[PDB]
Amino acid sequence: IPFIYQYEEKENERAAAGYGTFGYLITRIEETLYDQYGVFYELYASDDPNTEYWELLVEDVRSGSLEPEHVAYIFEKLEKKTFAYDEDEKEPDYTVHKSIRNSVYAYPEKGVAFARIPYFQDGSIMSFDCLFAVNDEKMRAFLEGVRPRLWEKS
Amino acid sequence: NIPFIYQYEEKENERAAAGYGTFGYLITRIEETLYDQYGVFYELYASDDPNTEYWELLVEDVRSGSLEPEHVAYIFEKLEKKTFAYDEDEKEPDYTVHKSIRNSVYAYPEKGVAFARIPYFQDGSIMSFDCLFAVNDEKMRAFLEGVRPRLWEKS
Amino acid sequence: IPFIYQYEEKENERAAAGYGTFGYLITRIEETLYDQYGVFYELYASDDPNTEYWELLVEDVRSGSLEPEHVAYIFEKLEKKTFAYDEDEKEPDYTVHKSIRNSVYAYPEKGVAFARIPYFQDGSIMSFDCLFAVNDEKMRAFLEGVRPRLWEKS
Amino acid sequence: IPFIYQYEEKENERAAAGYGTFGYLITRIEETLYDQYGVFYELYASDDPNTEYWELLVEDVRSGSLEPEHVAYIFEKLEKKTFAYDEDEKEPDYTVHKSIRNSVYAYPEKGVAFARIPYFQDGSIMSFDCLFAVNDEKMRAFLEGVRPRLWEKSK
Amino acid sequence: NIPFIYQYEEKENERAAAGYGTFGYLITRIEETLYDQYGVFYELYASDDPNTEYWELLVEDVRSGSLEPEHVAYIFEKLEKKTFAYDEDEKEPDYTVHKSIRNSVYAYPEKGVAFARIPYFQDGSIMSFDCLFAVNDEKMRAFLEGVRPRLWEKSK
Amino acid sequence: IPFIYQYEEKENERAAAGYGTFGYLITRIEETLYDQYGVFYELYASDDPNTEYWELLVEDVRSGSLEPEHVAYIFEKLEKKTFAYDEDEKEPDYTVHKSIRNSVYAYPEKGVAFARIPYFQDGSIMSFDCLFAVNDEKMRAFLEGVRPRLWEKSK
Amino acid sequence: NIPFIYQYEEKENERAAAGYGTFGYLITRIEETLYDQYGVFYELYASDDPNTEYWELLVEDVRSGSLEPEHVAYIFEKLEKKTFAYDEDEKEPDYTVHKSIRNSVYAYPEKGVAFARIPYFQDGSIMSFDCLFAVNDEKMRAFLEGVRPRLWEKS
Amino acid sequence: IPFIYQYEEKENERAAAGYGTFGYLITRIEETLYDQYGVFYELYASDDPNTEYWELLVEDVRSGSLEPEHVAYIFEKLEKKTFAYDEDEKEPDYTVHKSIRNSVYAYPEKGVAFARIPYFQDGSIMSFDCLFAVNDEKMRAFLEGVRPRLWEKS
Amino acid sequence: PFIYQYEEKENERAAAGYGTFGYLITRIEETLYDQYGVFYELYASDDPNTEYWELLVEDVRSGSLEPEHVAYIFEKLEKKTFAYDEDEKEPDYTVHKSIRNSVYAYPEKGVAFARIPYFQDGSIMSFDCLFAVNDEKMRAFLEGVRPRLWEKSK
Amino acid sequence: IPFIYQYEEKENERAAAGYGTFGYLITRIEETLYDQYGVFYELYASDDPNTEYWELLVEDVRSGSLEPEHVAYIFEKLEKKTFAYDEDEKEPDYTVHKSIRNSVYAYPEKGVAFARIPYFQDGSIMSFDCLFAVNDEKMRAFLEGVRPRLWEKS
Amino acid sequence: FIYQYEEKENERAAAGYGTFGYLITRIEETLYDQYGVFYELYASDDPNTEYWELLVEDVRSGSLEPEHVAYIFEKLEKKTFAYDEDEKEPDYTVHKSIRNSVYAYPEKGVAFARIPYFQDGSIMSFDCLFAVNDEKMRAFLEGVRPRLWEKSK
Amino acid sequence: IPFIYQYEEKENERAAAGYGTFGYLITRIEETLYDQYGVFYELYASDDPNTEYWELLVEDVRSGSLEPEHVAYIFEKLEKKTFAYDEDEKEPDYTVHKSIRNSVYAYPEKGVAFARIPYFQDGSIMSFDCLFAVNDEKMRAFLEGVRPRLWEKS
Repeated sequence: IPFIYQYEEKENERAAAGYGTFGYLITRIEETLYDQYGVFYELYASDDPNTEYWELLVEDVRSGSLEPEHVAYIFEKLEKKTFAYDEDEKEPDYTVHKSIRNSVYAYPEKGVAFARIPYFQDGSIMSFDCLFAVNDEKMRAFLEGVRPRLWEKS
Repeated sequence: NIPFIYQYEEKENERAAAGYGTFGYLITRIEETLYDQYGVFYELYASDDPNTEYWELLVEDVRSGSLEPEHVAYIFEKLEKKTFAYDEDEKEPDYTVHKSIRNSVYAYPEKGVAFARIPYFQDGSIMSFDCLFAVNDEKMRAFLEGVRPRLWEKS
Repeated sequence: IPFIYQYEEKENERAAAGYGTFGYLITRIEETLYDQYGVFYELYASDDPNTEYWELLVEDVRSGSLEPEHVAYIFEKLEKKTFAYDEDEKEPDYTVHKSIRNSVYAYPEKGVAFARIPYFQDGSIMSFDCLFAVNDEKMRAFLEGVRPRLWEKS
Repeated sequence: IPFIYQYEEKENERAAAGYGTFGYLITRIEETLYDQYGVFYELYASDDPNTEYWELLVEDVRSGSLEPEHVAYIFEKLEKKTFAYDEDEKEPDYTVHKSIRNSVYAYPEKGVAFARIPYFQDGSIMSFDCLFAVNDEKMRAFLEGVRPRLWEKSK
Repeated sequence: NIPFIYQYEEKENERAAAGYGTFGYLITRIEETLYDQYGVFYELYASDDPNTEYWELLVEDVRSGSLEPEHVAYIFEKLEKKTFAYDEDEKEPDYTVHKSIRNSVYAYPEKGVAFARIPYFQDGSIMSFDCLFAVNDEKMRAFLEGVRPRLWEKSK
Repeated sequence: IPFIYQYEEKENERAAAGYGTFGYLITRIEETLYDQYGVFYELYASDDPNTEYWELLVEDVRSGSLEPEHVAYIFEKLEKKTFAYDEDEKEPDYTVHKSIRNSVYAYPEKGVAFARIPYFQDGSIMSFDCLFAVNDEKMRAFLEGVRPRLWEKSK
Repeated sequence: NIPFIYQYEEKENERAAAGYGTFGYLITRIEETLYDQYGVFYELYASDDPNTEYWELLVEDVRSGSLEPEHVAYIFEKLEKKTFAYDEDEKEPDYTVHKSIRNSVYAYPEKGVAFARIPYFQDGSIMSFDCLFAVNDEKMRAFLEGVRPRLWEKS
Repeated sequence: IPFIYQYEEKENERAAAGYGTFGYLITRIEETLYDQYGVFYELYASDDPNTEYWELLVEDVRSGSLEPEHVAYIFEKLEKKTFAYDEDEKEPDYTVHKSIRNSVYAYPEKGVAFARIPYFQDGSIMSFDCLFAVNDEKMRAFLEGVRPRLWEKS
Repeated sequence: PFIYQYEEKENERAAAGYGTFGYLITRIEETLYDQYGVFYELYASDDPNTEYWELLVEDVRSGSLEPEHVAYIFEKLEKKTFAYDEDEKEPDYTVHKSIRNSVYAYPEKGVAFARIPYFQDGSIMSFDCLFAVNDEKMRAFLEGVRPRLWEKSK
Repeated sequence: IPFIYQYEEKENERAAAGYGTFGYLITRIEETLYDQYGVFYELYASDDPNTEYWELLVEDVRSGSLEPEHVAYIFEKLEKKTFAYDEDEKEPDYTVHKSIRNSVYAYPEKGVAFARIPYFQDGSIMSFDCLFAVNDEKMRAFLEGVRPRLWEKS
Repeated sequence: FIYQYEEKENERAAAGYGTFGYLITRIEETLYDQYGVFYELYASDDPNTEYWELLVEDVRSGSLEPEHVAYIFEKLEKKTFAYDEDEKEPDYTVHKSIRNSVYAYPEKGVAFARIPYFQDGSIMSFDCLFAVNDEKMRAFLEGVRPRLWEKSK
Repeated sequence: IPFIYQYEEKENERAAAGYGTFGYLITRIEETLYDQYGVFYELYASDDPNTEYWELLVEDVRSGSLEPEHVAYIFEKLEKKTFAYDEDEKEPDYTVHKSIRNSVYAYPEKGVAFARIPYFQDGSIMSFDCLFAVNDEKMRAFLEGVRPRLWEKS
């Protein structure tokens, strides 16, 4: 019945750790997706653990494919463009494309969107891999369509 | 009278427990919300649950549209609200889309138990506390006793 | 002769980190023990690495023994009760008892008190194992009794 | 559907952690190059994992080349010169050149700029390798020239 | 005349060195208090002593009730003021309950040496700066000379 | 074309972590070296990975040589003296000298100043190995003289 | 016709695989022993079973004196013929002496299956193969189906 | 001019380690494939570190596909059939299939043969992954056809 | 048919280590019969349990007449030993009979112990074997371990 | 002064282990190159730890280059062909080329020969990297042209 | 019983015990012939280090205390040195080899032998300890720690 | 009092494994050194854990220094020459010299000989670093001069 801890918290201490940044960014990404397309997008994965559709996004931006449509940049002074030169790679590639990290990339055809949101920690720049969809059935179309898109490339 | 080197009297602002502000806010609000929906008082039985089996079963039931799981509420407004089962690691393919487990307050009402995967940002990466709630101890004991046969049912 | 560093101390910046939380809890534990048991309890192990008599406490709370007495809860909105179910157990235990973490237990006859103080750091919630006692010889009697109690119960 | 969390995000609490310094530094780098070269460079790499063209940069500055031009120093009281003494190296090179870390170097004809931004983390001093460029074709030519320049260096 | 990217002149509050404020407040008062007990000015000779032998011998002496290690003070009030030496893993335990090594200032007044295992909190757990004090260099060396003589004398 | 994050960052957010102490300390170490030696000194390594000439310093202070000279102590209440005992070594060294950490040591003839700045990561007492010099040829002459000095120590 | 460096030609002994002789002798003799006891042909299906569930079912059945499993024979003469279930770690001290699992062949003649945990010497400590047998796969499929219902009643 | 070690050794210690076992098995598999299909086969991969086309053979024999054909069993007293029950997967997969290990399987029209040869070492029984083919032309098509079926199956 | 068609000679049928193990176990059983008149049999071949093995070394160290020293396994290996553990602050100078390379027996309890030395790796390790007259003598002995552990503790 | 070990090591026991096989293969390889190139080749690396000139060889055979010439196969029943497929690699390659393992290759103008001698250890199949050269100048010339060759493909 | 192969007497041989038995028998035989008393094994691979260090230092300091009895292997090292590159203060004393040698403290009734063996090629050493009677062994172990204290002074 | 082990070893069974080849190599190296320098060399380090003077041997051989003199080669078909190429080192040496491994060298004035005997174990070529000398005083002088040489070269 008695409680050792009787400290009265200030309301600011009830704030979550970092949810303000994530919230403002998610709100503005959804808002801008609507600004361009007029649709109500929604978050579906916070730190996406799946790589196949993300490597597919990378390939589609590199090849200058039609519908992988850059929407906006997350942070202004982080990288706006990037290259694909890996010194380890046996045969180098020199494609200079727009940045995957720090950019919002929407497939409006498949009603889906992707985000690679930077954040600073441990003396390095790290990436939140977020996934967006205006409605469930379109997301369900994209996830179904991932393996077909691979089969054509294969 | 033996003396003390550290003669500074620490302040009340400096007695604040690290992390308990947000955790207490969220647990109290989950308690209040569960009371508003199911007119009963739930209380914490686990803070971060090392066990996974019944947690797995909650996910499996929400995936298979099972009746007993019920989605009480969402924890964070701008965080995830749905999720998918697609695991590229697994050879077997499933593409089912359901509501989220993380950021979701759930309740088995007949069984008298409640589940929550409270998200939190630590070192950037998103992690979750698996919190388990119950009304009375007999309800929780019945749930734990029935969890292990449900595995037989699935298998 | 001279010194390179020449910055004053407001003494606001002279305060130790973590002692404020530890001091409030330790003092309120000692106070709460006085209100219930009118005698003075003192810290003897801040983070007791000895797991044997802590194991014995948990089994006594499982068994329903009246020897351990639940004096108070440490945090209001942390676990007030727990269970002994673990997947890995070949023979499962379903006993639901009061929590060990977030609780203070005092053996009144032996003059010894246990406090498993929760703390949120990094990955999860973790627990300080603090051990209190009224006088030195009661502590000695408890420790010598530990190992007999260990092999009597088995 | 209501939400469990209801706290009000403040405008000071909406800030990103550590971006204000990285952005400030990057902005001041881009402002410095324009005040000296009349053209707009942009960030094409933040923390650069690639090493080969960075080692060609340090080789150029060590070798008294005029190809990289020192533009500015990032921090005033950090290292402003350096040397190349490794005890494990059997034959020591004692060359004293200008700093690579804490310095911004530029290849004006190639259109590519280099920056090694220092920072303090868990004690030790580390560095972000930043890479700048006027335009994409400037970058593609630089990347295409890295391995050829290495072939000449080995010849 | 080379430009500088970083142009931010800091207020005085943020040139502060983290941790030195607590350490300095502690060291000053340890030296101050060690004057009132033994009337001698004291000085730091090891800030985080990495050697273990003579610190281990301090525990044996306090465990034995030896008259020479004398308890100057406790560092933090609400931390441990006593401790014990039971080891579950040790095949034959020792149940001695003495005064806490951590959180205490102990001084060998004749040898002109003082020991301080200062507590501090890092990553949750409680950790201890082992700080070594002395009055002058010749006494310190004399004590340092005495470690191995004092070490195997006890074995007898 | 547009930007998602649009916080009007306040000027305080432009500060860099750890620089305030480094800038103040490096500036004052420089000021001190001019006052007692009449020459301007500058940083050549902020955290020196090298160990050989740093080890030579401690033997010069341990042997009371003219070669080093104790300019000042960096922190008031940290070690102003130290000792060289190591339990693991069979043959002991009981020499008590002055502190390497918390001290500024200058070779006034060679124009090279050493500083081992202590810092608290809160976790422990760690040290930055800074190296100062007046000019590049004085530095080059020191780096070359290290190994002949080491060969003389061998005899 | 191109050359080959290895013109050496193998003794017929070197054709022999390492370890198969002992494993084959045992499998042959275990089969023959199952053939003489139950008059039917029993054959191998698992050579080192990675599945623990139906093997720990076997242990408890033997421990509980259950009539369901029968003990066909012993692998080795001077190895263990009996055993106990005492685990110092367990707070529940079990003092039951039953026939050994290792060095023993067990069989459920009802279900048309046979169990053999064959002991082998390697690197000092004794280790064991867990080999599974069955008359025909039609019999085995029912047993594999039957594992989960039996594991259920214990739950 | 001189040499320290002057020991003369004839053909008897010129033996390589383990090749005698590998040679006898490889020679007989090739010969047995010749008697069944009339076409000389040859080894192209010894211990195939790749996994995905070997999963195909696993699924084919289990799924009762007539793509594989059982050429022979390698060892007489090792397993001739196996099963797929595993604790991790909630799916029981009680399917009783012919053994992948200890069996030589060949896709005769595709000209590619498989063999998971077994060996006893480290106590545990382990398996080589030898891959046989007749001509380099068919082999190239097989590798290029392996990536389709992974995307086709899903 | 079967790829492998080499017929084993009988020498290849043998098992590594069992020949020595069987010889030693047989002769231990023979030696115990010809001293105590009762047939002993193996109940554990490499006992992982340690509680009653520790009690045996102390009974031998205490000069206790409870355990009876029956035989030595290897002629020229150790026949005496000491417990000097430099790690401990208390050096023990007690010279007791060797646990390793010896066969002990509790005739009343009907249980025997053997620490059989084997030369493998570099160092010398040991098999710890348990023997017993019958099942009930074993069960009674096994249950007496926890009582005797309580006495030595107090 | 005496000697404890009075056993004169027996003649059969004096030979070393592995040199008989290694000596056979090197002697046969050297002889093989003498007929094929009319010059004496000699060993310069017995277990070559270097990777750069070995990774260039496999690319040379892969590319169909005319510089490297196949001399002989080491073991008859091991691989005589292989493929460069790595399912891990994002850049797929399905080339079927001659085997580097089990083969002796030579750069006859450059005066350097390579041999990847296969051996069986602890189950898996492994390789000895052996390098031959006609004279030191040839070796110094090959070594000085390795790194320029590496930057040529990029 | 499943396994019915009857092992030959040669098959019953225990690996390693032949060499260990030969070496132990010869060491004890030499000890008897030189000092007239029967020595016997008290440690076969002594995990302890202190008194072994005492032997090494007694030979390094050329004390007349330990007597060199024998060399175990003819072609292995008969001499050795104490240079350790990692030790800052280097001792260049060249003493006789501890490994490959049998040394005895004849009054103290104790013998030491560091027998070399080759495993994975690399040469390692079995430390073996011998004594005439248990009481002499007790006395030696008793004096071990005071010997360290004396070296400390 | 009894002994369980009742098998009497034969003389072949007494063999210390490895001492035969090691003894042949040491005896032959000693004899060759006697024949070349008319003096008697003797082993002073069996498996030298020290690296400094061996690195100095490598330096002197690389620079053709007159002080080390090649005495013999250990194995006939092993490498007689070697190179000093390391990809890991940014600036590389291409020098081709006589092999340190498989060779016996000797500093004839210092009275100290070096040998690096190769051996084949578990699929790897490894090296016993053996040190030889005529008298202890010359060995002492060499060890004393080690560090001087070390910073003489630098």
